[PDB]
Amino acid sequence: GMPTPTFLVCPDVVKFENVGQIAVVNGMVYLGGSVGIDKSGTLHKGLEEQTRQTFDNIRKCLEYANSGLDYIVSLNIFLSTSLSDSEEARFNELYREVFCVPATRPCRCCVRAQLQEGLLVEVVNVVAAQK
Amino acid sequence: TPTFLVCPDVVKFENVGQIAVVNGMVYLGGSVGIDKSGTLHKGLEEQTRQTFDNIRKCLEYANSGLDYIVSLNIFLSTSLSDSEEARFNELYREVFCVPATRPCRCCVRAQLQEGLLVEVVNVVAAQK
Amino acid sequence: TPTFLVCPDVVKFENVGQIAVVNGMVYLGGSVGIDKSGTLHKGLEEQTRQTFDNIRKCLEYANSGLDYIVSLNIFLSTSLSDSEEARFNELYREVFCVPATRPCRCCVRAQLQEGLLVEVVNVVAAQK
Repeated sequence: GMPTPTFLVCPDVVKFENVGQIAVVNGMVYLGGSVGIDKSGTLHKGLEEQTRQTFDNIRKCLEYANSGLDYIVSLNIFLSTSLSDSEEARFNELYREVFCVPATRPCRCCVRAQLQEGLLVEVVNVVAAQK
Repeated sequence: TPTFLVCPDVVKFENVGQIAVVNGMVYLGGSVGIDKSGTLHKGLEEQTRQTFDNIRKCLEYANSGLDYIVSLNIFLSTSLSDSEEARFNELYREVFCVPATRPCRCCVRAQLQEGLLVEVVNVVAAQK
Repeated sequence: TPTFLVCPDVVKFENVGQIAVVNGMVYLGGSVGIDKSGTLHKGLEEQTRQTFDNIRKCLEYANSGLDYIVSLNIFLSTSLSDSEEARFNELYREVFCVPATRPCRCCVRAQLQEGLLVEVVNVVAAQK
């Protein structure tokens, strides 16, 4: 028999009806899309606060799933098509505060897309190893 | 070297590997609302149902299934209205009807190839 | 923690892990038509060829190769015409010239960073 994937919900991170928050399979963790919404369901104001909240959500989910930010292998970034050059640059400044070791930064891509209402940034396809 | 499969009952695109099996995991190429004969169905409803039928058949051909999907990505056409996006999600919940085991997902708008209203990509699933 | 590698013959971007190896699988950061010196090539063909050359070099550096790719995603610039997208796919079939082993693929238009006509992301490959 083969092992089942397991689906988890970190109680300190917002959970969306249509979206698996965390999946674990064969020592690997996958996350559903993460956005700058706190546990109370409040979307934070501006690129910076949405970015900080997004990576806080990711950190909490990964640690809940026996992983962590330093175990992320790959992730994708969707920035809103509405963002200015300064907002995109600020995102990357904040990104480097989350992943502070240049040598071990995870695989990344980043493109502009039309996100759901109010969203300035979304981080998707987070793949991480378990501890 | 990775094993590539083609389910005979699902459309196969020239440039696109349909199914890959690697170390008990199944990966799929992009899926759209085109049936076995190569006919693109009209409208979001029919395209959505056909897309997930394609995914289901591909996964079952590799002894996986919808219930063993860990993650997927959705691209909806930029042309879709809010009500169309809402309708997509209603249909999505009819495919994944067990709330607790819904796969990781993300959903954004994109400029898709001609005629396409929805595309589901990066489907990753475990073998049963 | 997972092993991150840098192939010294391929450009590395400040914010971007170039190569990650985990449990006999290789993941790549986004690849674009920029050479080792950091020069973005002019035109779709040269950017396309450079992008897949970068991918080839990274995979071979990580005990893998183009023939071990399981899945990848393509983002083409929204500025590209239909004829240019067709040209990209011709070039794609030159690189992946064995039809049966072409990796899982999806391809959509997106607004890429300055100057970029094509970007290949989410490359996942098995190790030898």
